[PDB]
Amino acid sequence: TSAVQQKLAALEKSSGGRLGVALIDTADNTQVLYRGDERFPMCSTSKVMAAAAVLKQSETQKQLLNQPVEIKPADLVNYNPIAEKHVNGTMTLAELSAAALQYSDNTAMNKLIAQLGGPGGVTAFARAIGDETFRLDRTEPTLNTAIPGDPRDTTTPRAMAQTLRQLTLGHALGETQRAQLVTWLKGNTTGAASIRAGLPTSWTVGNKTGSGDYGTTNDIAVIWPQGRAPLVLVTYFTQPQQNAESRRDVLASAARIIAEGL
Ligand SMILES: O=C(Nc1cccc(-c2nnn[nH]2)c1)c1cc(-n2cccn2)cc(C(F)(F)F)c1
Repeated sequence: TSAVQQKLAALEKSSGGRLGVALIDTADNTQVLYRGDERFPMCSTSKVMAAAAVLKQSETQKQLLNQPVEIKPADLVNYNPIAEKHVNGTMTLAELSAAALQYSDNTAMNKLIAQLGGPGGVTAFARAIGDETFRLDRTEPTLNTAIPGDPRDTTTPRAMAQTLRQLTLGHALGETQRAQLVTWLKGNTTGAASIRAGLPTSWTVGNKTGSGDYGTTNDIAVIWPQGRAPLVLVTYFTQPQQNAESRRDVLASAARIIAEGL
């Protein structure tokens, strides 16, 4: 009868899907895990790894984030809220990074993938920082197919929580780059209804959402409570029916339950 872990199990049961959670409380350096070693489709939470990888490149190419990149009609895919505003024009890698992270723009993600030499270049960065679980296999939008059992484009909650920590609290990146990632995450505009909706209003949050087929609804966050050691929280959720609707409420409830236990 584990404290937080039951409640999470009951939430899962109530939802009819599969929930995965990983919290890293950087006070104790304690951890709470629910299906923490199971694989989940990452969907757009993978945008953090791709942006982080371009930042890592920027450390030796100190002019890279300002490099103009052409946005061409053929580049546009299924959800391009920022990039469609610059078709037949250019956007910089900093603007593409913010577009990908703060509006979840898929054409922006693909430009980050291209800059890293394909999906294998995103996976490469993950390995370079000790993440042996993350794998990116496809570009946008097919990486969101979220097919049950499919290992493509998956990670585990434990692995992603550990990596989000190193990227945002640790030193997988250069301080200038880490601070830049933190700033990007904090001004994310998506996921008001996800993790953020389940946390005390007083806490500062940087997060990245994802969604896909099979009602896949994901959120990953680093959380600064006031007067307290920051937290890192991963909440992944996916459902048995291809036609399933999003359940952002499940992610808020998981977060609320985690925040109770603290
Ligand atoms: O591309 C997609 N979704 C997307 C695009 C941009 C941002 C976000 C996002 N950001 N934050 N939360 N969601 C999500 C997407 C979605 C679906 N799908 C089918 C049913 C429900 N969904 C399928 C596919 C695929 F068939 F090609 F695989 C792609």
